[PDB]
Amino acid sequence: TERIRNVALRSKVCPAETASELIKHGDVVGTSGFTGAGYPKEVPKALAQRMEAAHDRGEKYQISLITGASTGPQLDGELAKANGVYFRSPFNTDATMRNRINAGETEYFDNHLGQVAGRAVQGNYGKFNIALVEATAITEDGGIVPTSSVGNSQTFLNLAEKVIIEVNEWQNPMLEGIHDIWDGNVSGVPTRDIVPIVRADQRVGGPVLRVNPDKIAAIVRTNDRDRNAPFAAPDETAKAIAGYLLDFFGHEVKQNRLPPSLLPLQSGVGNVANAVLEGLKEGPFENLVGYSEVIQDGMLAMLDSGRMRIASASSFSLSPEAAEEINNRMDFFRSKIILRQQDVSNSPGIIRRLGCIAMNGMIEADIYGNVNSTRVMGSKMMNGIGGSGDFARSSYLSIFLSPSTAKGGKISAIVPMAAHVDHIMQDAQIFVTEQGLADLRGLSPVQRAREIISKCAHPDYRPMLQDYFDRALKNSFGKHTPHLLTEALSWHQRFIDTGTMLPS
Amino acid sequence: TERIRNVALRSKVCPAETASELIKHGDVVGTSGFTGAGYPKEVPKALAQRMEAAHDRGEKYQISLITGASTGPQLDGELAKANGVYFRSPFNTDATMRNRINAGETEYFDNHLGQVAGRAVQGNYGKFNIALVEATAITEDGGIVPTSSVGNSQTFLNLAEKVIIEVNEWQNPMLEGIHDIWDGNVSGVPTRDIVPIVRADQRVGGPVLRVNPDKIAAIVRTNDRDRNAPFAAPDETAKAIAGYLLDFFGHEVKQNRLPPSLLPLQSGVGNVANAVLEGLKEGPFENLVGYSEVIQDGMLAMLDSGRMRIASASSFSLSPEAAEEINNRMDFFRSKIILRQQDVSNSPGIIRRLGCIAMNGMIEADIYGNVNSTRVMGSKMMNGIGGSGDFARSSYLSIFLSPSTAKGGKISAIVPMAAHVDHIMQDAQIFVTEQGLADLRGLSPVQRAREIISKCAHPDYRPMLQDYFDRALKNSFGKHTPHLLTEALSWHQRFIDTGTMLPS
Ligand SMILES: CC(C)(COP(=O)(O)OP(=O)(O)OC[C@H]1O[C@@H](n2cnc3c(N)ncnc32)[C@H](O)[C@@H]1OP(=O)(O)O)[C@@H](O)C(=O)NCCC(=O)NCCS
Ligand SMILES: CC(C)(COP(=O)(O)OP(=O)(O)OC[C@H]1O[C@@H](n2cnc3c(N)ncnc32)[C@H](O)[C@@H]1OP(=O)(O)O)[C@@H](O)C(=O)NCCC(=O)NCCS
Ligand SMILES: [Cl-]
Ligand SMILES: [Cl-]
Ligand SMILES: [Cl-]
Ligand SMILES: [Cl-]
Repeated sequence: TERIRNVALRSKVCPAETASELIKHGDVVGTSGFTGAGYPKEVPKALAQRMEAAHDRGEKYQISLITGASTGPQLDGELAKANGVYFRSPFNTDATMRNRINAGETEYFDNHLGQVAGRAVQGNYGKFNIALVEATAITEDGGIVPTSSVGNSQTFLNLAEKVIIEVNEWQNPMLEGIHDIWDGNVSGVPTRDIVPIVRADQRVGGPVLRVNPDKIAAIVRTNDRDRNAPFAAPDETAKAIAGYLLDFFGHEVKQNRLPPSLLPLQSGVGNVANAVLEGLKEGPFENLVGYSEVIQDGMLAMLDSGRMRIASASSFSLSPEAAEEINNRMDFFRSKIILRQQDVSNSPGIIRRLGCIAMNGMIEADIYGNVNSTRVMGSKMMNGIGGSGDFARSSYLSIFLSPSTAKGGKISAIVPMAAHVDHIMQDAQIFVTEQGLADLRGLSPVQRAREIISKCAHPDYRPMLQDYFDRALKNSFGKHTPHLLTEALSWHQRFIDTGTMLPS
Repeated sequence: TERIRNVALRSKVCPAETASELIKHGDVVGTSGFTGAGYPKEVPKALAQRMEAAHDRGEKYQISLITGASTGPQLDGELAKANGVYFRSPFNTDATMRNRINAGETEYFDNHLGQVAGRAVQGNYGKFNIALVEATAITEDGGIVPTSSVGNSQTFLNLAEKVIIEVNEWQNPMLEGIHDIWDGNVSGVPTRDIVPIVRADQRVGGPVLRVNPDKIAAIVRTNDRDRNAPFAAPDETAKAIAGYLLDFFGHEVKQNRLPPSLLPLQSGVGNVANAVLEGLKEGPFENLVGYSEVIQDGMLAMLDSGRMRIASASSFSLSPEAAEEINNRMDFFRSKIILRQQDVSNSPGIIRRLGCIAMNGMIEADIYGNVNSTRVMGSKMMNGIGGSGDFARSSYLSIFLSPSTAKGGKISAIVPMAAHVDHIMQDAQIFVTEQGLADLRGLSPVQRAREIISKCAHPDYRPMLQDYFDRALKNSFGKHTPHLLTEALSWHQRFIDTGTMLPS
């Protein structure tokens, strides 16, 4: 069944190699792609090959690459190998690209995900020369049907001088209808429009990205696969964390601080997230609702079981198994899922209005409950802040969850001072590890420290943490947030020097 | 003429001392008061004396004090002198209260100002025993007309078990009508109402605070002045900063990145703020609009001249001469100013929608442009984060302005690593000192550092900053945000140990 239903736009079909030639050295390129879903695949590959060849000849050939969020080996991977990206934003998870970033070979800034569209329109990244977007189909009307994510695609389409569409036959035609694209002013020139969303399941727009066809310079027929999440079940540590949170949710409900169906939930990806979602699947809270960035295995299962009514997101992040399931039952799931532009899914105005519960991971937290989401030892990028700040600050409740240790016990997730800060004390109310849960609402910093140390820290590290805090209370410059500046970052340096935070 | 226009409530008038007897040890007390304006005065003084008396007899007497933001000598001052406050939130500028906080004698948490009402309703502060609110008048139907600020007063009235009103005849009767109080769900239980503000000059509510008269336990007739702080006359450092900033606005206009009337402006108070307001007054930009936390002297000047068309705020913050000016012309200024609940003035949804330009001060920034607004050496509280987070993250443009040094040259305002972080890199785009202006838009951390070091740091400290940076780039665990953890906080320790950050 022909995917390009606009007859005239079929004349714009050309090979991936020829399309890649439209991209010039120095260009700013905006692409689809979010949580490894719906990023362009073939043009980037071709571009990378031509970039390597050019380099060998002595011709500079790099681009600035702005995405929705993370992509995959075909985009981030290949361009990184070719050393073809001089600047990248706002979120990467490709190892090759991560290495370029951490070597200082590619410049990187991890903007709040919900702000990217607005900053792009304001001109922060420069003029967009190209928008390269993956499509499931093109409608008779010239509408562009997105694939497994929406991300920033509508904005990039608006901004770009020229547009390249990759129509990918690998993607399920039945995705058509699942997306909700608003034509209102969310991220454009002030004064912006009021975004009329008052319920997580409320659609406000249409199923297609809009673009002036005069701007489409090439359409490339492709056939390649998105990246998948791993099929891996939560361990005992994740389950313990999930148990503490579920008990908390229960107590809140019983105290009437949460409705029996809780509030719209924002969850992440990974073992902890999956344990929480697995817990909620069999939990006592009915008619749950999701207002998140991503649809993962967990949320799929609850939508399946009926324990969750609807789920809003910008993207998918599914195991091969889960992907097989949804593709077989797309007509069922399409009625349960809304995929939104990321500047809507991640809108602080909407998140606060709906009263979302934010549940996020972290690298580390200090004893006062400042959170590092990004930079190991304060300098080595992991993934990026992503939407954790959009949600943490705007949510009804901001919860951070993590194993109390990393690297086989050689690193403590609770430290005297975070080597880098992404979420300040004000943006984190609840902490959970396999050791217990710390409820920090209404507490001063010294009060926070007492809860975090006593409830959350691993027994191997707790006495060391208490010792730091007790000595700081005694000798710190001020006593409002006591620190010993000579040792605040010493555990981190000790890891660097010896490979462990534990004394020898 | 009579300020209490509802006859029934006149029966609840009583002496300040007697009213203060309603407040018991351990009570949570919510009061009016924001930037030195509109806080209760006589009841707190009476309370303080009774506390001191109890203490002398070995009897405990302390309260939890929750406010709009800063108060004055009659409130924060007296109670702190009496050691009568066990917990304080969210924002203080009184020097005695500051000492209690930094000595560990008063527990303190500086919540984001826009969030305080919401967290209070969620119960983070506990159950409110008392609301203590200053009024201009009481209307025929028992509405409470606020005075020189709105702050959190409507929310404290809703929550408190008992209410005490201070009717202050020092306050101008023609303040009635200047306030806009909404009965919509801004900070209550989700789902919240949409706050329909699409223009800075838009009113959405009415002129009075509402309260069940059955809750009013006392009314005190008073006559006492707000804290009208002396006008901070711009110095050459401030004039230079304003000069760089205004030059910057000028360039943005000519490149069509701002309209000729700029965008809604949020500014603070003091030296630099005053210099900026004077520059706008003399500047080329017409039809300016203020959407801020406070109205200051310089704003009044533009409203008078017609350079500014409207000013939205939660509070006044005026010198004696400005206070007298508006008092003789309250009818004129009443038409040009809207005072709002602080959960509306500081609403991220609205700030972003309007596209405000945020201009804020700081203690320090590190070379990567993370900002500390609160904690000296990381441990000693100054004032509090206030609304800087509300505005910085939500704004169209986030600007931080400061002298490049402090303590007469002995401290650098630009450092290797900030001792405490209030505003992450993502929340700060422009830095201005008397040395120059750093435009960070679209830059990676390393690129930010190169701009901050060259444009903003003081010549006394630039070489030291550059040497830290150079060696970090060579040795740091990762090269994305290079640091040397052995010396990142060493300048702060040097200051603690020697009284200067410069070496010997
Ligand atoms: C913080 C974050 C990296 C943790 O991921 P996670 O999978 O949930 O946690 P994990 O325990 O599995 O650890 C992930 C990696 O970080 C490393 N890590 C975690 N904590 C660490 C620490 N304190 N020190 C050093 N490394 C650490 C782990 O070693 C692991 O790396 P590895 O693959 O080499 O073993 C992740 O949540 C993230 O990138 N956050 C930012 C984006 C975001 O929050 N978006 C919001 C919704 S998705
Ligand atoms: C950060 C802040 C304290 C700066 O104040 P400012 O008026 O701009 O400039 P100042 O230099 O006069 O700061 C005042 C004090 O901070 C001290 N200070 C400033 N920078 C310092 C530094 N790097 N190290 C140590 N002390 C410093 C000054 O010495 C001064 O001390 P003092 O009160 O004993 O005289 C102030 O902006 C603030 O409290 N910010 C938080 C709230 C806010 O931004 N809300 C939004 C609208 S106001
Ligand atoms: Cl909105
Ligand atoms: Cl709180
Ligand atoms: Cl709103
Ligand atoms: Cl940016």
